[PDB]
Amino acid sequence: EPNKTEIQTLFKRLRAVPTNKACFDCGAKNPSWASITYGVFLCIDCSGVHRSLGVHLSFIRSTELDSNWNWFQLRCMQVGGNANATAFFRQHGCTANDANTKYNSRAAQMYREKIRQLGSAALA
Ligand SMILES: [Zn+2]
Repeated sequence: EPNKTEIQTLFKRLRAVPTNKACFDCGAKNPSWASITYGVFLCIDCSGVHRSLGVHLSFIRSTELDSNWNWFQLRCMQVGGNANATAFFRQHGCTANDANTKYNSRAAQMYREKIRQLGSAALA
């Protein structure tokens, strides 16, 4: 299972990507929360909004405070990222800002499948 240095080293790389420096939902700076489901970075407020969606629509974990990351979850973050998600969503007909509408979209459904596949494929 990944250790602290492995987790921290990886998120330093990922959060250094400029497109990962703005919350996926609201654009707020320096998002430190993740929805593993979509491989996206969220600000603390939006992390709370995602909690109301429920774990089957969005699985939330801190990239800073929480060290319960497994390799699959880390790889979802790596194969994902905010740029990839933003492109996929618009390209599959979803530019809704409202979280309930956005995460029940056909695009969100297709994307969580894509993330699982790519994340799985990313494992050694
Ligand atoms: Zn936000």
